Amino acid sequence: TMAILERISKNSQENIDEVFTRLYRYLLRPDIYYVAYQNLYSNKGASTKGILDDTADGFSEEKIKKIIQSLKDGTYYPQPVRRMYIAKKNSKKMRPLGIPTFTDKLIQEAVRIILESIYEPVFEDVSHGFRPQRSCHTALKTIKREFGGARWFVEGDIKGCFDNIDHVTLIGLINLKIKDMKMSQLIYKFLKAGYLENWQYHKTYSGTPQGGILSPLLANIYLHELDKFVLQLKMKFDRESPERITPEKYVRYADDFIISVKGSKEDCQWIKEQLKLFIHNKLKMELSEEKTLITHSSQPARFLGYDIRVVKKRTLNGSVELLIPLQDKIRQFIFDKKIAIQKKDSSWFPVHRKYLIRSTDLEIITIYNSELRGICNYYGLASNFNQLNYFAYLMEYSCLKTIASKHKGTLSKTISMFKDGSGSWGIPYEIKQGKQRRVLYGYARNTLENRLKAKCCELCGTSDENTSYEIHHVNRKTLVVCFHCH
RNA sequence: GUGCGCCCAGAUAGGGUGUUAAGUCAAGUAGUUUAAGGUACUACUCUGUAAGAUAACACAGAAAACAGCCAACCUAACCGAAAAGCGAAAGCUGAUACGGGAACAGAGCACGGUUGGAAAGCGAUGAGUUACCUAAAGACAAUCGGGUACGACUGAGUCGCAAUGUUAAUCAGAUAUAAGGUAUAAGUUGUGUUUACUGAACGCAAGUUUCUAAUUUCGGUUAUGUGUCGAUAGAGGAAAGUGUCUGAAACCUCUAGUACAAAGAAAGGUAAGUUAUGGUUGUGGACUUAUCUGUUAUCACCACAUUUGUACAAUCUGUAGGAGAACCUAUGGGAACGAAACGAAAGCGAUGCCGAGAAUCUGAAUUUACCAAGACUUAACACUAACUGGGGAUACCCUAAACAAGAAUGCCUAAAGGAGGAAAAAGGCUAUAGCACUAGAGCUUGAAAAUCUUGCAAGGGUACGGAGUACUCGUAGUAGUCUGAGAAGGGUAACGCCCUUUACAUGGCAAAGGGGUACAGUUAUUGUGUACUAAAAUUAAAAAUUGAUUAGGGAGGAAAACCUCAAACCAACAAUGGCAAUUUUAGACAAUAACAGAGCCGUAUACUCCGAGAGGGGUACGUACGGUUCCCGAAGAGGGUGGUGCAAACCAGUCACAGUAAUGUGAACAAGGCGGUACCUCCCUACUUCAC
RNA sequence: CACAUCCAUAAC
Repeated sequence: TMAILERISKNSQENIDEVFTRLYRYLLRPDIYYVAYQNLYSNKGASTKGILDDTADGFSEEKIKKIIQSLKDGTYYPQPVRRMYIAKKNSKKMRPLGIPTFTDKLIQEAVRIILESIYEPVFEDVSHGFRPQRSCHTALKTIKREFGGARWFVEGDIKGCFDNIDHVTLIGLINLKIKDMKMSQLIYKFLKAGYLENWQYHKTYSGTPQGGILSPLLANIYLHELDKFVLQLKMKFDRESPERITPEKYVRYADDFIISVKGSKEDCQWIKEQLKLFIHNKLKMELSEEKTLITHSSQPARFLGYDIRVVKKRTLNGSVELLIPLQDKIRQFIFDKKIAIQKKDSSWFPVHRKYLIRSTDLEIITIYNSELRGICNYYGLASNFNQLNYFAYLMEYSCLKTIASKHKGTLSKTISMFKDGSGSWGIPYEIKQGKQRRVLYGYARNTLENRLKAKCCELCGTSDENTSYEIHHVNRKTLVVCFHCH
């Protein structure tokens, strides 16, 4: 099993208490050891962790490596590292994985002790964010609507954790709170096994086939720990700056950073000097365009997707700070898949998209319901409500045009209703496509309901056509409903 | 596998286009010239003149024959099923009855013939089931108070617009390579639109098209619409403009929806460009310009919707730059300062092609000036088609014929007489238990009527959609001095293409589909070279050595500062070194199996639509020929064959008993034959759809 | 500042 790590972080040769911290962690310290015995030990399965859903398959424990685990094995486990990066549809945050390997999943149970030992009470919010919660999007809508009296903002340029890696600092920082000063040598012997293969002398990391889920877990600890020594200058900087204008905050992410409470430009000279010496000494990487060239102030630039306001667009400002969606994130992902075409002439129009005749009938609508449902997790709160209504005009006609193009105009008619709507009535008689008219968290979720909500099953949020349902049963005995996901 | 769809001949079986000799009908009604001609002229009737109701009077216009859109209706063509025939069935063929009936594509084979004057759509909505404010601060009283075009919805009534295309002429010439719009392409991949390419045939070549565009209330606000906040214009402003009650001198509706001046400044319709645009043509509906005659008199009064010009400031309006949200320079509301989409695309230019009101003018013209195909019929000539008429190879399925190969007979008395004396297996003729195999059994019978595999003879259906070459069968006869050129070739063009010369006969297209034998080129399975040479980066980078350098243990359990038990090893920051791989610099390789079609340019030759023309977009890349990159298709369901389980049933001594034999029989998933089901697939084939 | 959304028929 994994009983070797349990006898390392508990003792730690505290005398002289090591770990982090050592002034406000005494009663809440043994609470982690109680969980690391019946939960992440684990059973051990069989039923533990796996790539398929969550529950793994059956093994001989597990199957033979866990039998002889205290005697290293393997030594030193090569496993090459190849270039791999997964791009998401929203929020430019590279979350790569790795080559699926049964040995890779055995390390996930060992790194959880490191994460739980820092998450309380030091590390806050797993995967970016600032305030500690239980999700990922709960710290991107409430924190931005708090402070912000001196307006302005700071964007980002390069990354600073994935590209230029100091290698030694990445390992030389975690051992300061886990590795013991005396009798400690079975920790960092398996972290240097991920030697990258790209005709260059480097090691860790650029993949990572050695650890798919292990990469996002260690990337947040290396970036948050280095900011602890920086707090001595940011807390002493917001003295006369917030009280200069009134009367009439440093949120971190994955690759970019923002700086709130500024003013004036004479005080911003220390931003490109105090923060530059910390990166050149620790991270050892030259900054790009001085980082990040203050535009001062309001300008439709590109930054993640939440343009902090300090047609289409709509300039809305006042006393508090809100969020306005910019137009740079909607002019890239659309043209790469040929969803809408600008000019041409007129303005915005769908068609078709590609291809004309493909798949069947249920597989076409599922693609549109899989790309529009995830927008609520990101663009679920925005002051520019009129912009979300214009974007729905390019999706209500694009999903239906692909269906009518499969049957062309040499067959019969189609059966549909009104999805505006409620509904569901109105049976139009058409052959081709078209006939007539086919704050807090918050209210932006209703925008997705006006598109395709239920026609007319009402079960989860998707809807198809009356000429594509499969006759089946539930197990008001039966009802002609859809059957694809459940 | 989009009905037919290939190649080579022709000219009403059934039909179309173009060029002529001719005939017939029509011009609202007369006259003149004149003619079975014709919108010119004169008189007259009627209609349009609402570019703002109507009258008087000048211009544009009056029919008919066709093409073509549609509704209601006979039957032949096509089909799931008739009937009647055929090796009695693998399948084909409709003089009929019952059924969609311009057949679902008419755009290259017409369906035809009457009546009727109208249908789908796009704007206006008649009837029903039914949703929200109320001019006043709110609620209630369904008090038709006020309704019910902001309608949702069931389902369609009644009016405009698809409901006319064509309907030709008083002459000629000049500004005529005029003012500027179709050609001169597809497709693949480099990507900051950089000039990237093969067997590009076209270049030069940089930033183009286009929108945020009008400010003393399109102020804070979309391509549309509704509602309410602030600056001001405050008449109403708790006994409500139906009925009643209860709180603030402050918030709702409405109103100065530009300070103003000058010329159009209202409902429709017609004739040309943009709008409907995603990859294109085109039939419909909304906005600009222009048009929808002169003149007299009751008829023009009016708050608006816009353009141009002028003045000023705010709503914190753009770029560079600057700056305490309540600001600060230049510029003046994109003054090329940003951004997105565009990947030899926009502009420009050479060459080539085309000629509309005959822009603008010179001679006009003259018995009121002089024009010969709009439509139908008939005759003749040139030319063409997926139509008609000839022609039937390579692979499968099924059946007939006591043709044949792979097998001929069961007992008793005891080799012979005898089952020619008695009867039962085996075969065959019915019903039927049963999934099949096997029949129980009367009779026939003790070699007979199709048990199977397969050959010969013969027949039906289908492969009658282009992939790079070289060919074997049906073949140089049915179109043979051709439309792919015969021999040599002149020039140009990528191959085609054009011109000239020319053998009177197996010179040439040697008429298509579909296979096989070798080989570029791709997908998939398996297999294979794994220093043929030097060098660079090195993947394995784990090991020994390169260090006299910092901190290091190897089973488990338990609070923080630790407490109990059993009892030297090793790592990193890195270097060198041969060994096996790849890339760069330099002198991956086989076998086997299958092969598909979205286009584009141009010659020759057939239809439809748009435009006055160059042409483009479709019709199987339109059907051939030639060139040519891009690009290696799928699902479902039968007829065969092969591999591999479970369950159930029957029949012979397959096992046992009685018995002359056949049979009976507890007992066959201790299975001999055989089949259903489950069932991953191989192979073959338009079996039926989809990708065009 | 807030809520609801408008373009068909036909030919591959």
